[PDB]
Amino acid sequence: ENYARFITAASAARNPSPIMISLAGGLPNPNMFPFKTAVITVENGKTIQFGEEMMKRALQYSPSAGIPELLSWLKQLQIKLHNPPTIHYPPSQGQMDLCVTSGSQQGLCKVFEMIINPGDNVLLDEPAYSGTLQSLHPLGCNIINVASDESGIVPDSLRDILSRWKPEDAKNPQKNTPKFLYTVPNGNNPTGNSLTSERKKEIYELARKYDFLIIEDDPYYFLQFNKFRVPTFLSMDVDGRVIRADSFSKIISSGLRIGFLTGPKPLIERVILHIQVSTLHPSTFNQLMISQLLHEWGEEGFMAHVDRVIDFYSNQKDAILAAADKWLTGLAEWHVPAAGMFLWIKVKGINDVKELIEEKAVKMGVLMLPGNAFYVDSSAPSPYLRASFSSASPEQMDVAFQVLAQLIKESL
Amino acid sequence: ENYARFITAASAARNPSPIMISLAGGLPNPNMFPFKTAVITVENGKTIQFGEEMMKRALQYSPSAGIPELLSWLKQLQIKLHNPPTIHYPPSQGQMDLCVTSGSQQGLCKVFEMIINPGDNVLLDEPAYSGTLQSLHPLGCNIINVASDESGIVPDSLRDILSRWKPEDAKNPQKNTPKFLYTVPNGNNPTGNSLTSERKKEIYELARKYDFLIIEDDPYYFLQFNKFRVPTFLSMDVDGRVIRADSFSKIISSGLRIGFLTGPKPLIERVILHIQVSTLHPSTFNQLMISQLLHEWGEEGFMAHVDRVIDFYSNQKDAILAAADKWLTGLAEWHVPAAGMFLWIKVKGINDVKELIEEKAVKMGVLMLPGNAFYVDSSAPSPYLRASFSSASPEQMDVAFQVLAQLIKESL
Ligand SMILES: Cc1ncc(COP(=O)(O)O)c(CNN2CCN(C3=C(F)CC4=C(O)C(C(=O)[O-])=CN5C4=C3OC[C@@H]5C)CC2)c1O
Ligand SMILES: Cc1ncc(COP(=O)(O)O)c(CNN2CCN(C3=C(F)CC4=C(O)C(C(=O)[O-])=CN5C4=C3OC[C@@H]5C)CC2)c1O
Repeated sequence: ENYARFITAASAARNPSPIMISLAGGLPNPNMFPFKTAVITVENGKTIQFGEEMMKRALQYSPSAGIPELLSWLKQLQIKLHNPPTIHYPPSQGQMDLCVTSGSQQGLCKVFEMIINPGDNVLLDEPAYSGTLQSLHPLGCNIINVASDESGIVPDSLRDILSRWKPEDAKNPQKNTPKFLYTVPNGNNPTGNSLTSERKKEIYELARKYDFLIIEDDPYYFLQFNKFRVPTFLSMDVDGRVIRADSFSKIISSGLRIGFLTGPKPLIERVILHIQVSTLHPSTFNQLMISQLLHEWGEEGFMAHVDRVIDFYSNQKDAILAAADKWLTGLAEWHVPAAGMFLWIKVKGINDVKELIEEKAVKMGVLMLPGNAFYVDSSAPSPYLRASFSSASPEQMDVAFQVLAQLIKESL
Repeated sequence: ENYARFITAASAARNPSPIMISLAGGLPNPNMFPFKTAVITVENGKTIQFGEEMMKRALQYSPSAGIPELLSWLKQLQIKLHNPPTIHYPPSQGQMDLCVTSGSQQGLCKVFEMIINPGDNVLLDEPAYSGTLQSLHPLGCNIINVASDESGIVPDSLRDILSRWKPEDAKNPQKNTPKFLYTVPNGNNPTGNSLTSERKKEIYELARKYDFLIIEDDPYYFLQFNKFRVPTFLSMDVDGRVIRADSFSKIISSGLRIGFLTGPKPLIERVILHIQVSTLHPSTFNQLMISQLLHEWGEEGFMAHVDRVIDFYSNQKDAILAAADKWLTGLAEWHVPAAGMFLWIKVKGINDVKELIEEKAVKMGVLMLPGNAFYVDSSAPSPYLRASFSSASPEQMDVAFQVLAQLIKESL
């Protein structure tokens, strides 16, 4: 717990800038900006108002890690939900820290870039989010698939993958033990599957034994259909080995590009220093919109909002499941998603569905997404389809599945 | 040209993503988003309204390269202002293209990352923007400093540096010829100096002869006090070797994080692929704000706005020079700024200004910035101070230079 062995020479080289009447600053005059006030309504909520001075702040440069009121609020959220062991540690031993990012993707991308040298080994479970595979591809790592099933990563397959390395080689710089394990523990995209609490503990003990980081990409954390959320990897992180990406895109707004990253201070500080020379900071304006909403909501309002969105997505899930039962019984296999917005469907008797969907189905005015995109080798044939239930009506799902069943029959 | 010479292994490896009733999409339902309408007022202009449908768009994911209306408007802007030779070249030659970025610093950071292998040579004039120095340092390039004066880079210094290679070394992959020249041609930060039209021609000829890219970082372009703007490198780009970064930060809003990158289509494509796996897209809400303003203003509003802001900063410039003349003529030297928001002051007495500006000027009442931050070797002593004239009244300035004027007189 220095973290040096985890990171690249470029990342380690990064330095903070060498930076009443102030003539020392580089702020444009915000009085020159054309936008003067703003009012944003909130459904059954307090309107967000930027008066004259607040608008000038919204339209001006702000701190790289995020605005202070949003960072304190998010720190208290993390403490209440996850009580990470790491809040009481010194900085060097991995004290809990946070930064607002321009979506959770930015956080992840910056973390991957911080850590990966050409040839490094990284573990994850395929099928995996494609934006992650596309981020990892040009970095030259070996991606090693860990087996999974309806309950996520199978600790026993991780265990036997890891048995090719020696635990004592972890801190040897000339031995290529894995740098991290990446997973989406709730509502994995594309499969819909979630990790159980017993599996998490087992995986955490492995990460400690072989001494690698866990990158917990958890954008569907607040979209769990049975409304009991099991402990996160961050909540059990006695070692300071977890970096966690949370997203507001699925519950508050995707277009505002605001997410946040939580983890060991030294690693968060590397990410912040990279952000500082790229985007500089997240939109000051969008941070304030969100900070205002959250502060006025408090616990009462936030819980109520997330309950309503969970209730919406589980009605949708019940609908797509009804439609799959009606049309696809005996033609395909699927598990009930625990969270998220996707159903993952294995078509029986066909080796690759990409012919059938990317071509035949679209003539019929319907498309779902073939599973090839979610593998490291997307050229391999895949019998799977991802179907989203975020938007389609009960009626649209029915026709969509009616059409798919037709195609599967004709193809056979 | 083909551009492969100037692109890293990692950047060349980037691929576009893989991925009518459609269940194929990964969009969250925007009806779940809590913000519902927005009203933004514009000084002496049309109030901007986001009604319920428009708000939904503003709060949702959008294209990586930028929203189509902002793109088409920006392209017509560049054509109108710079009429670049490359608009009708085939893609592989440098066909002009453009993408919106999350500030102009994101554009520059991604261009540097796309190009630099450790050990590469890049050319630039010091003192230079601290943010580009901080971005370049971790990439492990050799920064070769090119000499400059009140008219910017001196071509003859550039000619001498380039004499260490033969013109024919450029396409020889075994020779480490420079990848690019970086400069800020108008109101350099910190110096306030600008390039003349005559030097730009001589510099472009050297870039052609030794075949390197020019990166035109031009955030202060619309802030030219000499209310006739000098032709840009982009406007003379017969070879498709220029990448230009423009910013709305000084004229519209720094906190909204909206800038644009213009240059050869194959390089623009490499930058868009990198943004797809990091920020995904610039905030859709902030793009819509800007694009409504710009389309409502048209060209009469837009040039009327810049005229008004030039006039403001021009007055601030006169005020600060009048204050530098009144209290400083003798103790320090300075050039008159051609554009931007900074005055660069050489204090004549001492080797390092950090003595009397940090410990001794903070314990007075004024702040200026030690010139140390703007050199590759920021530890080396600097007699220079950067003073901004964006904000402070004639009043405050008068006192600020009064205080400084005394502080100088005590250490002599
Ligand atoms: C020559 C040159 N080239 C590119 C850019 C980048 O412009 P964008 O289009 O906005 O990406 C610039 C502009 N450089 N500015 C200099 C000023 N700088 C910062 C401030 F003015 C203020 C500031 C704060 O107040 C602050 C805080 O509240 O803690 C933090 N920071 C601030 C600045 O940058 C560092 C951090 C984020 C912004 C960039 C250019 O001149
Ligand atoms: C498992 C997992 N992990 C992290 C993230 C990161 O999300 P953040 O929003 O950064 O917090 C995700 C989310 N993945 N989504 C998948 C879907 N994808 C895009 C769309 F859904 C829709 C979309 C459009 O409609 C669109 C347009 O209208 O032009 C453009 N684009 C769209 C997507 O991305 C590509 C471009 C921007 C975004 C990320 C996750 O699942």
